[PDB]
Amino acid sequence: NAAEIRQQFAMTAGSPIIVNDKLERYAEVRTAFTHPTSFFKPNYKGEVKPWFLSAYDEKVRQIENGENGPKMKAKNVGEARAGRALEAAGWTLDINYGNIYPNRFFMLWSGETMTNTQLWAPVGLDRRPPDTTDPVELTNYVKFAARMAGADLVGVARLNRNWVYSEAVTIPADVPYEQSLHKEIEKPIVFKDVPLPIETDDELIIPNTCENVIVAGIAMNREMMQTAPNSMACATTAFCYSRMCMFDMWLCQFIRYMGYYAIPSCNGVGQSVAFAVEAGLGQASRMGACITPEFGPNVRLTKVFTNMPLVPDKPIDFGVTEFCETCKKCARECPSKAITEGPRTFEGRSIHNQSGKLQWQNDYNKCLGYWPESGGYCGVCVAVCPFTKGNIWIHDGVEWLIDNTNITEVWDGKINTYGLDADHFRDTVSFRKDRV
Amino acid sequence: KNAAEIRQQFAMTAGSPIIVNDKLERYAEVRTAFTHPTSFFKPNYKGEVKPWFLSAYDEKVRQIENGENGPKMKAKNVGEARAGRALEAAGWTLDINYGNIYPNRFFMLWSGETMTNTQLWAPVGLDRRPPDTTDPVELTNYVKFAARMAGADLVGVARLNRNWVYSEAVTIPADVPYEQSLHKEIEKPIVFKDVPLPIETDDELIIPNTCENVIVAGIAMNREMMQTAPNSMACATTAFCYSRMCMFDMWLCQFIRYMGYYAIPSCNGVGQSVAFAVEAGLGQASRMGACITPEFGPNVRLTKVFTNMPLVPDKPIDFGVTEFCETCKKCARECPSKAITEGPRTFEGRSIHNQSGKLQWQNDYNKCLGYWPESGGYCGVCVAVCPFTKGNIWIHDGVEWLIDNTRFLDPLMLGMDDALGYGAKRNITEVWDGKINTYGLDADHFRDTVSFRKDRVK
Ligand code: SF4
Ligand code: SF4
Ligand code: SF4
Ligand code: SF4
Repeated sequence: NAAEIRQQFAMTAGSPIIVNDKLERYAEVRTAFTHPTSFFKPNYKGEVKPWFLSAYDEKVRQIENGENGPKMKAKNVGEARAGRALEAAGWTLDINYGNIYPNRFFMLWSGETMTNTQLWAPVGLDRRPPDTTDPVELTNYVKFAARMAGADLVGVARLNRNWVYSEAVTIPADVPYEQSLHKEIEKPIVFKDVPLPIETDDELIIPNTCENVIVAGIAMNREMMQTAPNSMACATTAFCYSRMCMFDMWLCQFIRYMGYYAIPSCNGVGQSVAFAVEAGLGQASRMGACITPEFGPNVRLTKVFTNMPLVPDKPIDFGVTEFCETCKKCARECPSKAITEGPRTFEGRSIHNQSGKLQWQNDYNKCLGYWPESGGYCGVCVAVCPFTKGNIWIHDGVEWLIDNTNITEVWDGKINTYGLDADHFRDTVSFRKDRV
Repeated sequence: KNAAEIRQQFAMTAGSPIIVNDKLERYAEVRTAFTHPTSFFKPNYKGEVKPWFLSAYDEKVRQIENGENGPKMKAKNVGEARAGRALEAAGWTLDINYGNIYPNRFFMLWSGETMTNTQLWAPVGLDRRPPDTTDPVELTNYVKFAARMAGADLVGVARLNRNWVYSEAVTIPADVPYEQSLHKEIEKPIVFKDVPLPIETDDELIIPNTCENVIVAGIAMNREMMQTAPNSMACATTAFCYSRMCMFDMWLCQFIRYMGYYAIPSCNGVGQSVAFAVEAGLGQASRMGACITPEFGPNVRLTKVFTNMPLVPDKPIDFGVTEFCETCKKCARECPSKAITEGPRTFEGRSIHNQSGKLQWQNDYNKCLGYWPESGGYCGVCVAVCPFTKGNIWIHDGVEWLIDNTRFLDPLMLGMDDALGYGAKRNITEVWDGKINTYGLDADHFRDTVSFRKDRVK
């Protein structure tokens, strides 16, 4: 069982991320998705375009010649398009691959204008002062709410401001969706003595009272992900981004209706993996993702920031670091050779990494480069990780221990609600005991 | 227990199992208790006549200030009472005015053209590309797979029966913004014409004659929370599943469109969900009026998508519900408003809220809605006490599967269930402190809804 596993590998209170003096907050524009030097990539006819447009070309090409991925032939043209139809559908509740613009579209920093809030205004739940201030009872309430909202994993940590972007990528408040990509701007994220989260024309302002972050893990489908870098892997990625959006909205509304404020984020606002590691969901790995006991790295992350008093969870150490030191599988299988085979350092490999923190240093410009080549979001590194396999935790009597030992059949094979697997769904059952 | 085995075993021959007569006409959505003049208004606890959801609101606030989780049922404290109502209100985030019934508005868009997702993906042109698949058998496997991805616990296909489609829908005019929606609801006919795509005009909502099929989805509610009916945690699992309903429809409509066909979302709108669910083989109609399923009983919500995509209809199911309801009267006896009849099925509606012309148990739904502002929720006691909800019902004698009527008949088993139900209403704290899992699903029964190709299409 998983509950015993997490208590068994609990650490003493603190932050597991080692930093030095050179650490500064990271500007979101530096990511490979947004940075000028990485944002444009050639398509297969050599034309230089935004990476996802170049990726769209490869998708249309593959469909036309009956492929499910880079020279992976499909059963027929029918199958090939059905995979991309599912992929595209999955993104229904996500803006521009990630929902990163703060206080725009689904990611509103206040609930006041939402249709839900207006409907319930007579009850006045979002104006009534909180009836609970006890962090223990609130931690239980909000974690129960989080599971209702579709989190497979959830944890709580104090907000480490090092991981919050210095400046967010966003769009001007009067720019309609259709013009968004053309008019992306940078906007500073600052902390001040104010009662509520507020956006000026100059700044995104988070109250100094914003003590806590709630991190959620949203499980991807194992069988679909292991078809990486082909289209079914893109499809499970896509559906979970929409599940991410649902989670943030659901949870923010709960937190507001309890009498607090809440800031959603999805892929924006801050660095997810760092928050997740500090909140005890898992450990950082060679590939760069947060690896969890339940799903390995085959899980998506999202985060909510709030002033609601809560109990920080303890970080976890179940041997990921030492195992990644020996295992080189993701690095060896990476089609673009983006993942380092060397040790951890404090020095960023390029503009895309945040310097001043001990991590494995990877070339994310090389990773992005492969996506127009394969016409997707790859995910081979996730697919091949031993932790992603599902039947790897064994009990030797005393302790719990880690035993350190096709698209058509996916469409024709096992599936269940939201792509969850009933063979392992017991691992994420929760009682109050494991909530606080 | 094998759910696939069971559904296989109780499969019928093709043909709508809802039996009707000559006086059956299509039904005006405004006739429901939620909307109609005669039932729409209810007195709050101070005598004041208000719209029912506003009277309910009043009872909610009263319960919070008094530390109550339900009517005359005390919470642990004021904080717990508020938390239950916060969870309820939050759950509704992706739903418009309790049901998303206005067709072609907000989330229920009949075309995908204006959606941010469709615009982002426009260069791939999946919505403009004609289908690469026309074979109904493969399309059935593809769409049920996506439906499961989209959050359905149950999915079935039926040919569309227009008898169950609302003659006129309750909606708002297009130029009206949400903030005024409640104060500007109109009626608007739904017609079937020879047109290529589903379109709305100033006067009509038009569904193409090519619209051949309806896909029906079952969305499972939480057992523990429903057992607290009529208190707040039962409201919460209801609320949350409505948002799940909404996102199912959007996900699935987009998939169908990107496959080269059109799709019409509905949630609680457009047509009668229970009728489609029965014809699509999700379950059987019951005394209380719900569709009862082998996996969840009536503790499940329904939504539906209408589409021209070629599909293999499912066989209807008969696993004995009718015969069981004919002798069991538990919901009728436990219903706080006496809305549910203890009588036999007729073709005659008891009031304007019923559709005359089809054989069913006739209940008085104005009575039902009447209890909602009293308890300050959406009740659901009928669903909570139905033995089909108890999930310990299936048994294999030796040759075949069957329902264990020990649960419907044995006084000891009934005496227990009444005791556990009595405690459940008063044990909200224990729900908060107790078992939960993703989307409120339960891992002990989650295998019941595993699916392979052989059980999606035949
Ligand atoms: S996503 Fe693909 S290209 Fe990027 S690091 Fe992983 S394996 Fe390499
Ligand atoms: S594949 Fe091996 S080295 Fe890479 S992240 Fe997984 S365990 Fe670590
Ligand atoms: S409680 Fe009894 S009569 Fe009512 S729906 Fe359930 S089985 Fe039928
Ligand atoms: S919801 Fe409550 S009042 Fe309405 S029919 Fe069911 S038991 Fe009776």
